[PDB]
Formats: sequence, C-alpha cells, structure tokens
Amino acid sequence: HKSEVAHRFKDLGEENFKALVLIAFAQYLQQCPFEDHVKLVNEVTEFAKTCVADESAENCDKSLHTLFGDKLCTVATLRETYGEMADCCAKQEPERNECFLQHKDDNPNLPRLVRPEVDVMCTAFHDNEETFLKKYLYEIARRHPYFYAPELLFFAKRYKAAFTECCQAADKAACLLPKLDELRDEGKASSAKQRLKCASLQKFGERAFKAWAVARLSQRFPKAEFAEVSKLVTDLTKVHTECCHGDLLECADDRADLAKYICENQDSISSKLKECCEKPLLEKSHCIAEVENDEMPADLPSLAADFVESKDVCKNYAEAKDVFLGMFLYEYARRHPDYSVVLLLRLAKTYETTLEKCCAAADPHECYAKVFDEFKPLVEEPQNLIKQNCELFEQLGEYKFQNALLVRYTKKVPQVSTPTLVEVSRNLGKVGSKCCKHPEAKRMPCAEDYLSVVLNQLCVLHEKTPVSDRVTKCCTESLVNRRPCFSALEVDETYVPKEFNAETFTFHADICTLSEKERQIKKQTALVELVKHKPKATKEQLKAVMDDFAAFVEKCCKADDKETCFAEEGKKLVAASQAALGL
Ligand SMILES: C[C@@H](C(=O)O)c1cccc(C(=O)c2ccccc2)c1
Ligand SMILES: C[C@H](C(=O)O)c1cccc(C(=O)c2ccccc2)c1
Ligand SMILES: C[C@H](C(=O)O)c1cccc(C(=O)c2ccccc2)c1
Ligand SMILES: C[C@H](C(=O)O)c1cccc(C(=O)c2ccccc2)c1
Ligand SMILES: CCCCCCCCCCCCCC(=O)O
Ligand SMILES: CCCCCCCCCCCCCC(=O)O
Repeated sequence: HKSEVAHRFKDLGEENFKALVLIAFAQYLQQCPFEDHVKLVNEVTEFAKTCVADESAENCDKSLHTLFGDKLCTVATLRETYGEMADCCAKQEPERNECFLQHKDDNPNLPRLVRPEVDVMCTAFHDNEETFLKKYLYEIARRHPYFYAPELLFFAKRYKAAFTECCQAADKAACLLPKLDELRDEGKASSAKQRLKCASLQKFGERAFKAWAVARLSQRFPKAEFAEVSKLVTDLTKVHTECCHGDLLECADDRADLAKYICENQDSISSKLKECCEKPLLEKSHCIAEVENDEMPADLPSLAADFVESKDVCKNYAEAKDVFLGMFLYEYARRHPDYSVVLLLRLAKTYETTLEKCCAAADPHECYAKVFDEFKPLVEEPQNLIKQNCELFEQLGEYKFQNALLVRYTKKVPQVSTPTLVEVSRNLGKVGSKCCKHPEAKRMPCAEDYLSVVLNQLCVLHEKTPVSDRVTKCCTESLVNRRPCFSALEVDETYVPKEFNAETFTFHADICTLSEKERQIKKQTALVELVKHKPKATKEQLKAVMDDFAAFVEKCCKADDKETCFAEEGKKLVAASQAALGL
C-alpha cells in the first residue's frame, strides 16, 4: 500500500478507527486525562483523512508504528508523568515500540471505577452519548492496558445496546443492571482468559500449547483432515505467541491473515464458517473464534482399531511420538465435543504412559489391550461432579447453591481471606447458572472455560498473598491436574478457629435498603466468618443460625424503629448463637 494509515482507516471506518486509536493511546498513556486523548485521536484522525484524500501527501507513507510512536513522543507530560518512558523516544522502531510495551503498568494506581446510579447513566447517555461511551471506554482501557482493543470495542458496542434498550424502559434499573452485571462478568472473564492463555504459553511453551489447540480445533472442525488441523495449529501458534507479546498491530494483522485463509478454505475446515466469513474484518476473527461445532462425520470407526489392535501401533509411536499422540487427540477430540480439553489431555497422557511401558514389554498388544479401561474413570469423574453439582444447583437456587459452596470451601481452606472465599463461591454459583442450563453435551466444555478463569485468578491472587501450601500445590501442578487437585482438597482438621469479633456480626437497618447483591454479599460475608469462627459446626447447626438470622432481618426490616430492632434483637440473636455453639 502507498499509505498504511489510509488503508486501515478505509478498512475500519471513521467510528471504529477513532475508537481503536483512543483505546491504543489510553493503554500506553494510562495516567493522562480523557480530554488529552480525544485531542490526540482527533489529530491522528484528521491526518488519516488527509492521506485517504492524497495518499502521496507528506508523512502518509510512514509505518503505523512510526506515526503512533511519533505522536506518543509529542506528549508534554511524558518524562513528568513517566521518567524512563520518555527515554523510549530516543530509540528507532521497533526498539521504541518494544520499549513502550515494556513500560505499560499491568496494575495502574487508579481509583476503583464506580458505576453511577441508573438515572445518572441514562441521562448522561441521552444528553451526550459519544462522550459517556468514549470516557468509559478510556477508563476501562487505561485500567486493562493488555486487553485486546478490538475485543474491548465489542463490549463497548454491547454496552451501547444495553443503554439504548433500557433507558427508554418503564423499569430502567430492572432492565439495565442485570445486563451491565453480565457484561462486567463477561469482560472480567475475557481479561482473565487472555492472562491465563499467555501465562500458560510463557510457562509451558509452544509444544504444550500445540496439544491444547489440536484438541480444541478437532472438536470445532471434526470434518477437517488431521493435516488441515495441524496446519491451523501451526498458524494459530504464531497468532498466539504474537498478541501475547502485546503489540496491537502485529496481533490484529496475524488474526486478520489467519481469518482470510480459514474463509478462503472453508470447504476443508467447516460448514458453519459461511456467515462468519461474510462479516467485516474486525468481526470476522471474533465470529470464527465464537463459531458453532461442525457436525462430526457420519461414518467414523472406533479408535481401538488404529490405537490398540493395529500391527504398527508401537512402530507409529516410535517413528514420531508427538505426531502419533497428536493423531490420538485429533481422533478422540473430534468424536467428543462433550469433553473438556483437559480431560482429553489426561486420556492422551494416560495413552502415552501406556505405550511407553508396553512397547518395551515382550508382547506389546497383550500389555496395552485394556488401555481404554483406564480412560473410563478419568471420563466418569468430571461427568459425575457436573451432574452432582447441577442436581444440587437446581434443588436449591443460585444463591442457596453459592451458600452451600461457601461453607464447603471455607471448611476446606479457611486461611483464604473472606472476600476471596465469597467472590470465588459467588463466581462458581454463576458457573452453575450458565453451564447447568446448557444441554448435557456442552456442559463439561462450559464448566472448563469458566473454572479455568476462576481457578487461575484465585491462584494469581494466592501467588501475591500465599496462605495454604495445598492451594500452592494445586496452583503449581500441570493445567491438566489443576482442577482435580482443587476437587481433592479435604476439610481442614489442623485449623484453629478465628477469635470472636462483636462488630463482624453487628447488622444495621441499612441491610433492609441495600440492593439484592449488596445484601447477599453482606449475609454471605457473615456466613464465612461464622464457619471460620466455628468450623466443627454441623449442617443442622449452620442452617439453624442461617434461619434464625433470616427471621431476625425479615422481622426488623418491617419494624417502625428498625435501627433499635437491629441493636436490641441483634445482641439477643448473637448471644443465643454463642450459647448454641460457643464464644
Ligand atoms: C457469568 C460468567 C461469564 O463470564 O459469563 C462467569 C463465570 C465464572 C466467573 C465469572 C467472573 O465474574 C470472573 C471473572 C474474572 C475473575 C474471576 C471470576 C463470570
Ligand atoms: C464496566 C463499568 C461497570 O459496569 O461498572 C461500566 C459502567 C457503565 C458504562 C460502561 C461503559 O460504557 C463501557 C464502555 C466501554 C467498554 C465497556 C463498558 C462501563
Ligand atoms: C470494572 C473493573 C475496572 O475496570 O476497574 C474491571 C475489573 C476487571 C476486569 C475488567 C474488564 O476487563 C472489563 C472489560 C470490559 C467490560 C467489563 C469489564 C474491568
Ligand atoms: C473445582 C473445585 C470444586 O468445586 O471441587 C473447586 C473450585 C473452586 C475452589 C475450590 C477450593 O477448594 C477452594 C476452597 C477455598 C478457597 C479457594 C479454593 C475447589
Ligand atoms: C457444573 C457447574 C458447576 C461446576 C462445579 C465443579 C465440578 C467439576 C467440573 C469438572 C469439569 C472441569 C474440567 C475438567 O476437570 O475436566
Ligand atoms: C453469631 C452469628 C450471627 C449470625 C450469622 C449470620 C448468618 C448469615 C446468614 C446467611 C444466609 C441468610 C439468608 C437465607 O438463608 O435465607
């Protein structure tokens, strides 16, 4: 191209362009105010428009990296606000861009982003939609500088949709706040997913990843040949290693290039890519990424044939180990989209260990003949846990289910901070909600996607502030063994209970006027501190206090003098518990 700027602007459109440039600048220049970014974006946009007009005009032939970096280094407060980031401006590309990526603050020192009241948001949205949406895009972007800018642009659009629908509704808060809660929880899941994926690559390496991708891609495109899968596994690895390096343009290009190839070769991959591959560039890769599983081939044999009975089983494993175990994952995974990727890796790891031992032994077939008998319990364990948890989730509600997990987990690892025990337990209720409503097939995949995010975030938090050597064990295990380890954690016997604190169990009239979430988290917080104070307390003894307290609030939130009711009946109820259980 004569101008990289012009072509990108033309490709994206003025809106998407202005939006992405705003996210880009906000992720580097995290401490600068919104107005300063809008100034930069307007300047970079006018420059693009002049190049679109005259592609042979001044500076238009420069690389996007050079132009962005040059504009980054115009910023007056650069050395003032970041001392050794102004030292990046002394460097040529691509050392300068590398320098800029290495000076992004993973956690900036910015105040908690507060959600205004529904009426304030809806008025701001009505009165000035663009400023309200763009300021909050900037506020999120600067707090998550490694969040993939296009993905963040998609959330911004889904947020715009929620407001457009609900700010004209009869009951606005009832329409909007559930949607904003969902999008906040999907947004967090996305950032956590990006972190996990890249942390996993950096740690376990390209080989470990290739095993994951084979499994995943084989489930998604079962009608594709092992060759075509392997080819995509290779490309996707390049796409993944870049992106995880953190450059927006390289990552965007690589995802764009792969999406083009996938769409030009649909017939050799999948039939569900049709509509995805009619969508625009930015949406193309995202659509493909979130595309339905293709129907598995009608006529498929049993793996037993080529992976046990075949003459050349041990010959094939000898010739090329990784490729053969690669074929094993491919054949098993494509027959089982109902399986978690980690489950498939356990079967592959188990099959590997079997071939290692047996192909040495005198009669190989005799040895690994019953290899599938070892796969039965590995498959059955997660299938049981999911059904056992979805039964309980339905018998109770999400809330009462969260409370069940809360007691279960507090008793297992009570050294974890209350807010962590609460948020983890709450999040696993949300996993219960989403995944148990999916049909039996899509359940284990669903559970994996969210558990991976929940467990990794807990482990990240644990890395910072460690408490239990058993959480450190599960967190330092292989990703394949991480969930079963956590599942395996037993009730803590050695733990000495927490000292009683009067204020921890002191409740006020405010609890009556709090939103459902605010109320739930306060009650759940106390339920943890109760279990921490009395871990030997029986299932009967816990629901007794939980029922007694439920009657306490429901009575005292109907009283004419509510604050006095909570003071009076509160010290009464707490005292009755100190008798029922102990001080
Ligand atoms: C609703 C659902 C989702 O994402 O659709 C979900 C499932 C599990 C956890 C979370 C979540 O909120 C989370 C995000 C980041 C760190 C920890 C937990 C959200
Ligand atoms: C995440 C935060 C919340 O839920 O407290 C929030 C509250 C209200 C509005 C917005 C947005 O407009 C927005 C803009 C761009 C991307 C994502 C969201 C975000
Ligand atoms: C709202 C809060 C903050 O920004 O302080 C927060 C905490 C964690 C993750 C995220 C996100 O990445 C995100 C992205 C898009 C929409 C919603 C959330 C946001
Ligand atoms: C999947 C597994 C389960 O549901 O069996 C699970 C998921 C989340 C957490 C835990 C914990 O043991 C735990 C307990 C206390 C603090 C932190 C983690 C276990
Ligand atoms: C069904 C939703 C609630 C989830 C509760 C935890 C149960 C364990 C899930 C097992 C599947 C995870 C993937 C795996 O370990 O193979
Ligand atoms: C000294 C103990 C004081 C009371 C402890 C607080 C109990 C928390 C109850 C959590 C659940 C209440 C709601 C419900 O079960 O319907």
